Amino acid sequence: AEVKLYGFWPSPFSHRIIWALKLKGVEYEYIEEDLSNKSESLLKYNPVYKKTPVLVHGDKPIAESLVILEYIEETWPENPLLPKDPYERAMARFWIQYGVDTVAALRAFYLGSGEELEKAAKELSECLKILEEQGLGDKKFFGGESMNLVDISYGALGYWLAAVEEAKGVTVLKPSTLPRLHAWAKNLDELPVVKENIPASDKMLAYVTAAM
Repeated sequence: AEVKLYGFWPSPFSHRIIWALKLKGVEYEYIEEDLSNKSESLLKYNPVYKKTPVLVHGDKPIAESLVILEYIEETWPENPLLPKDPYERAMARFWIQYGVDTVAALRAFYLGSGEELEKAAKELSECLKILEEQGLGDKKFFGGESMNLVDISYGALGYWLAAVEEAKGVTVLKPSTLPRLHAWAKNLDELPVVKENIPASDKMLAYVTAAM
């Protein structure tokens, strides 16, 4: 294995990299890290952040899921996950950067209780409406007719958010309020490259339930 991926099973940050590698057809060794007892390999390869995911290519480490994704795209350029046009590439990177705001809104929802949960749900819905209207639009994928790095970055809005929503008893990504984004997430969830490379729904639900 010339490519190694140090990951954490329930983490969308790790799943992102799995999906990219499989869309590129890159053969890799997956190594599961116990975040409570981090291996010497993980600490050696990611001294700055000491966390997963880390991609190691020819014993050279790349940390941070967004940086890893760009590395995969540049290193294996066939089956492109970014477009050719600089402006279109900038729009992909813009919506990936908006993912930082989205992660923050997801976090708040994930940690909310009571009236706080309600508020967090509302703010997450507002965040996703902007993503839907101004990012996805009427396209089947953020990548147009096929997946790009933006689709990969937001894939957790399907399986992962759905598990959090079930645990919380509050659904934010719903068909009546976000019909295009919901259809996008459902289609993505049904793609074999996604469905084969996420945890089973009951394990996913049990994990987010406990970590609450």
